[PDB]
Amino acid sequence: TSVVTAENSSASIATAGIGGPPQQVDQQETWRTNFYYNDVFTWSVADAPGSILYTVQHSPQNNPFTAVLSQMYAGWAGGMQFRFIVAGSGVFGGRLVAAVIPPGIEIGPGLEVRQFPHVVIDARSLEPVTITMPDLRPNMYHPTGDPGLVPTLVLSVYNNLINPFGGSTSAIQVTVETRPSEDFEFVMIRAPSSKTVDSISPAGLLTTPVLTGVGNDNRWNGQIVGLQPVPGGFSTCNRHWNLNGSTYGWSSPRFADIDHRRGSASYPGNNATNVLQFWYANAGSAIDNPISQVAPDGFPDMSFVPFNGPGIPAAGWVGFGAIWNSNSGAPNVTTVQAYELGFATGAPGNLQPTTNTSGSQTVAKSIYAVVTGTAQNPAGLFVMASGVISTPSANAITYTPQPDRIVTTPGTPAAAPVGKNTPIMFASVVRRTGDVNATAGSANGTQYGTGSQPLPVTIGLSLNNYSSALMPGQFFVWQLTFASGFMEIGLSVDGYFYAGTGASTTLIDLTELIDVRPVGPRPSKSTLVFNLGG
Amino acid sequence: TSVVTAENSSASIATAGIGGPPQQVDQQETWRTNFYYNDVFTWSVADAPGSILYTVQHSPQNNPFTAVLSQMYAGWAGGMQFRFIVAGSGVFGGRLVAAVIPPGIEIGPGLEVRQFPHVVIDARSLEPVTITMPDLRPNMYHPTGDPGLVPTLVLSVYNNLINPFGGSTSAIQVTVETRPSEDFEFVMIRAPSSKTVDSISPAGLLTTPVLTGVGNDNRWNGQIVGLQPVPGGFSTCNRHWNLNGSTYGWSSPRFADIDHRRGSASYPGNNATNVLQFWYANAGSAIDNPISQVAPDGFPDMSFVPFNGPGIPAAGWVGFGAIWNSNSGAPNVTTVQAYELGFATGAPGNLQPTTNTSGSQTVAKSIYAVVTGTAQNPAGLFVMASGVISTPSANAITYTPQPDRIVTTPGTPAAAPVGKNTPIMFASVVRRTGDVNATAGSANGTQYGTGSQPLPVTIGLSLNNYSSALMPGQFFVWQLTFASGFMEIGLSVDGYFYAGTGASTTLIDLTELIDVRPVGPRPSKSTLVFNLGG
Repeated sequence: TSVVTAENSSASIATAGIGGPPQQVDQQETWRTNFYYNDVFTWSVADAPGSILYTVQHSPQNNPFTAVLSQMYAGWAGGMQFRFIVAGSGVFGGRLVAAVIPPGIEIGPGLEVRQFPHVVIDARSLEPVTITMPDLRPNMYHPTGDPGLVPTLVLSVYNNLINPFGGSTSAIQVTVETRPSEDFEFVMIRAPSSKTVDSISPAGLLTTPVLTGVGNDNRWNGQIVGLQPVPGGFSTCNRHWNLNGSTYGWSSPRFADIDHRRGSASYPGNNATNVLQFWYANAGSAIDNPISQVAPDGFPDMSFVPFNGPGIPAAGWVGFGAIWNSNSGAPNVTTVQAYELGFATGAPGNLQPTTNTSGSQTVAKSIYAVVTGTAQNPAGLFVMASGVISTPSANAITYTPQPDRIVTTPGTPAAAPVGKNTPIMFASVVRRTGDVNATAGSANGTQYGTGSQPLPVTIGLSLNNYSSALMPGQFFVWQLTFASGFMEIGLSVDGYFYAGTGASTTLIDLTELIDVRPVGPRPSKSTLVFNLGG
Repeated sequence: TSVVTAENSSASIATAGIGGPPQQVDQQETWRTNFYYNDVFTWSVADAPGSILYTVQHSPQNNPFTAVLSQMYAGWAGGMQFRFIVAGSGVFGGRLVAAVIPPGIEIGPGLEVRQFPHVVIDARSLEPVTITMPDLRPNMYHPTGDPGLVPTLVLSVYNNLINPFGGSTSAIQVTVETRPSEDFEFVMIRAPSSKTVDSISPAGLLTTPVLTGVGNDNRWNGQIVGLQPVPGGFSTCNRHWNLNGSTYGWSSPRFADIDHRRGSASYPGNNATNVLQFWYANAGSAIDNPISQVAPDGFPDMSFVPFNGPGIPAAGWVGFGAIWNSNSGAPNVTTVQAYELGFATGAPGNLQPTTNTSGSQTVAKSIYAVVTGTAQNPAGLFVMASGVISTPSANAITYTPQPDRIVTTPGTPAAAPVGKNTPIMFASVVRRTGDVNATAGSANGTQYGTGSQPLPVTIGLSLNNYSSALMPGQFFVWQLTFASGFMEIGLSVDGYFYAGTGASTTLIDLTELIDVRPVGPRPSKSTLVFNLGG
């Protein structure tokens, strides 16, 4: 064996004695004499010479075993060693440059790595290329939590990636490995309860049983079994939290209850027998909801469809409800029915669907006959937030809702396909009024309801702040595993999920899915893979 | 480490003592023990065995750190070391030869590098091939500024590049690296204010914010946001400077004012109310302009379009102007209107557009009604050089001007596509009379006005002389960077800009552009790349 020391090892060990004697300094330990996986990144053919693919700062989170030792040590010093293992192919060509940028030099487009002291990494190289990162520091050690100025390691393109075949494969994965150098050390042992990295890197909020087991949608309390790409984009803001500690709308993520107190009621016809109860209140009159005034908590964020007579409306959002009077309200016994809720204009006359929340008014009209109908000005609804979809006959209409049917509040970040990546919409099997036995078997296709993000994602995203956990212009990429395929799934700053399906509207089943993995953040110029079982 | 000395190192150091003791001679310095980037060049498949790809003279500008040390030292001696890193591919084949030509042998087609002492560089080689250049000199050192006879290093084709796939990829980038040898030294320290290389190599005149920020066109004071290729060529000579210290035409590059003093005026109709003022003066009567007599400074260099009646003319060059009499002129109050300027023949009768400046006469006819119209023989215009384009309705006509509409003076160097490279025309968003709210959004496509070269290029090209900064038969190539692509952009001896788009007329947006880089000059047989996001 041969462990490479750094160029500054004599003064790295000596000045780090201000932390006491060096700790975990034993060169026969086999967490120090082996390279271990750190990161992976995509070098595509569309990258110019001089473009930066991989930047990382000198830190003990670069090695999986010095990041385990870092929670019991309040300080570190010494260099590190990096290995680069190109997947590549013998038909691929182009080089890379890896160099150690000193502190005080910022990393970006004007940085010219090719005139630093560097190493050259070919795309078709067998033996991996090793660079050594010295610990060039203006301090004597780096305290864990406020390490100060550290060297950066930058992987630029020396010669751009050429593929003589043409299209198809246009990306090469490069695997970074990390091993401590001879002069690495920890100092000043601390209790492990003290922590520095508190983001849940944003990796822990989506694990493997979220997609092949427990976990649900933002529109129904239904198990996620599909993900369906949509070209052009869509917008959802009800229970869709961004990476920061805020959201744009009502409906905190819990399927408990929708309860409103004020709102007038009416019914058509001169006879108060076997009619449809139709209830309205304007947007912005919900004083009881502490988040937003525009809608009560749990109101469905689609457009109301205009229907009349005894015909069942196509698609929508129906759920069993009740009508209660005010002044310490007892709900009326003879008014319990299915009610369809949404947004409309011009009640109770000509009803039109609405796209913007401002200038609208919330509606709730029954789809079934009720023997009694009230017309009192103080009235309210009592519906549960779990709902189904009403259809005239069983069949299979479409995935609901459409991207255009969803109402957005003013000031919502829209999903936009960047590159070949397109947004996705997590589907779930839901029951319908035309066929309550919507088991996933024969007798036509079952109905699918699509939402934006999973509910464990929303729950783990509500509490914590991720203002610096993911740099803008990137999305965090998981590595989903299937039986005969695998996908990369993004998560941008707006909370939306991305996939590299391109212009296709085919539902992909997470039936054979096994495991998801953390990788890190990857920028938007890198296309997520679509190597599936097709 | 192992630093290779030269074959003449014992007599290189000894005779360089006429400059005093050797300076910067310390072999542990890490600017001496590492290879650094010097140049890159394209070896395509269309290159014969014996053709020269890369020639460079022995000089301290070959290394980025001995070129920084050269401004504080008036003399150098000793060899150099060159490394060659082929991008290549395992499917590519063919060799190269690198040899050190002695002084007194000129470099060209009759030079036969294969029988010099040489090294062979394969297209598919992993480890880079190192040659050493000794300092074979008839002097004792080379003074910086007049170095005298130096050896040349010539990269010829040993076997021509073969690609078994066919077309697509037909070029391989080879990267030259440079490191000083053991006997390199500087002598006779000088003040750094003395300089030798004063060309702004012609690299510094176009930086990155010229294309993604400040910077403008030769026809309008508008921000450059497009570049549009044109097959067949075009000609522009108004504010288009060549690499030498001259230009062919009027209009020094500044959008200040166009002011003429002499020229007759006329108006149609027997009633002097609500008419169009039409003004003419011949070409060559502008005594006030010190550059050229044929047009006043700021006159638009297109052909006038013939229009009559109340109809708005299609395209053109309109700008708000005024008419003033002579003899210490006070401009007339009741004549301020939009005026369209250009070149026509046969005023004031049958007006025809003109292609040649000689045999023409400049015209200026209003497009809007003016309540007063004069007919006095001494009269002049007062228009500002910033202008818009007049259109009948909003829409999107075409990019203006067309290549055929531009008037050329006799003796103008025409842009001609050489190889697959074609000339480009930098577009800019300009306002129009049919739609003044031409923001780059919805409501049809905005109008684009195309010019030849940027205005910082013209300003940095006017003052200095580049008679030897760029050898003829080449163009200087920048490396433009985008988000998902990159281009090479040429600049030939006529000042025109080139790109490898081929026969395509698609506008390429510099919205995602990030940075431009210097590379050097590349000859016209090398095709500029077109690896874009498509």
